[PDB]
Amino acid sequence: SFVEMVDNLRGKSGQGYYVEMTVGSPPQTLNILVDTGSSNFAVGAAPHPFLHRYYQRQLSSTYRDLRKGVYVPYTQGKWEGELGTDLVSIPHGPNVTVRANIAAITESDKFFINGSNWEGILGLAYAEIARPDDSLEPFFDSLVKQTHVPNLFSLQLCGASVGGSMIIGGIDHSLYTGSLWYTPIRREWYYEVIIVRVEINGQDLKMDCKEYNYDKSIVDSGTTNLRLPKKVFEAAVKSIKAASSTEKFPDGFWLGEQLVCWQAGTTPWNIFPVISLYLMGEVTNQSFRITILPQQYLRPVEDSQDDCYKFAISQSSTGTVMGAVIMEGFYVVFDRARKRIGFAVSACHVHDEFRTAAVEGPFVTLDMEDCGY
Ligand SMILES: CCCc1cc(CNC[C@@H](O)[C@@H]2C[C@H](C)CCCCCCOCC(=O)N(C)[C@@H](C)C(=O)N2)n[nH]1
Repeated sequence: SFVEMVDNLRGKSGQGYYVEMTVGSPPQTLNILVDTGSSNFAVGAAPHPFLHRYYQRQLSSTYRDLRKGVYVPYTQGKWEGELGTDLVSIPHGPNVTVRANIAAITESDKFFINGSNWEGILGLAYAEIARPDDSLEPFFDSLVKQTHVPNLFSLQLCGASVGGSMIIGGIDHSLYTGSLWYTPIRREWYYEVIIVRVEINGQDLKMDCKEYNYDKSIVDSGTTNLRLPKKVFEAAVKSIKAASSTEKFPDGFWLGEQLVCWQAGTTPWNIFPVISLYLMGEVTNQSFRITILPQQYLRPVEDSQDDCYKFAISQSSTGTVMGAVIMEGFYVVFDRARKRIGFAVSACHVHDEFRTAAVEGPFVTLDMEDCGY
């Protein structure tokens, strides 16, 4: 039944993926960013320079005011607003209508993006990280309780402006090739996973695997970059520098600040390494790996005809984040019902002429529990 939802995501590179929703009676139409790294459903509800439209509570007969305040500070950007409920639908989703919590955003700082074309956010993680506290039932929890939609969804994010699919309630088998590989959701707050091994161009980073998950590892469609803990970031960048030392880059390129540009079609893909992340498997001493190409972590940006890119691996102090750059080209199943996350090569996967992004296993990996922090 899922063909209806295929290709229901749009977006600009670096600006997230959104799906179309309606809120209120009569339905008000809004483009809503899909974020697996937060748990609040919130929409613009007041004029803003960057908003093309917004939720108008006064015009919805089914709007109910909860008369509680709310704010969410993300890793970057934040908003505050008023809690309420209203009827919500997803036109290119399941044919259902749910009464859901909505945060009507009244003030924001570094949240809305100039010309981004979305006006709100759909936090698909668990109640445990919802603001103001875990009693605000997240949207997807409301969907499963009030309807027959099965308790899972999948994300196919495609690279470059960009599009993809969010299959709500199941898995669409025409969206991926090969097998799905599953990793346990370590704890139901973020979508937390355990990275057990890291390789760059086949060479093991040889760190205590706890460093990869310090203090957590999450799968986050609302973050653009692969973000790494300080110690792991340094090892990775030192390794990517040595692999690409045939050319010289400003020390501000490795910090994500400056671009790098090449004459179009002359991007030296072969001098940047592939990165392999090994994730804990479903059986004892078993793992699998995802391999990332430079076409994923060198994110294309707008300028000439030179091809320009920003380095989309950045340093973190709140753990590893497998952002949109990692998820591009994979089909990712958020199997909440079975507390696991599946990866497979997407139908829109990233490959150059000599290397290919992959999802391969099984691997044997010893002492995987020691990798949790
Ligand atoms: C109450 C939860 C608190 C909590 C969750 C997280 C982890 N998950 C973070 C994501 O929810 C947000 C979501 C975004 C703010 C949504 C708007 C921007 C969309 C694309 C822009 O991409 C830039 C980027 O990568 N941003 C901004 C990240 C650093 C970032 O903060 N992303 N930390 N804290």
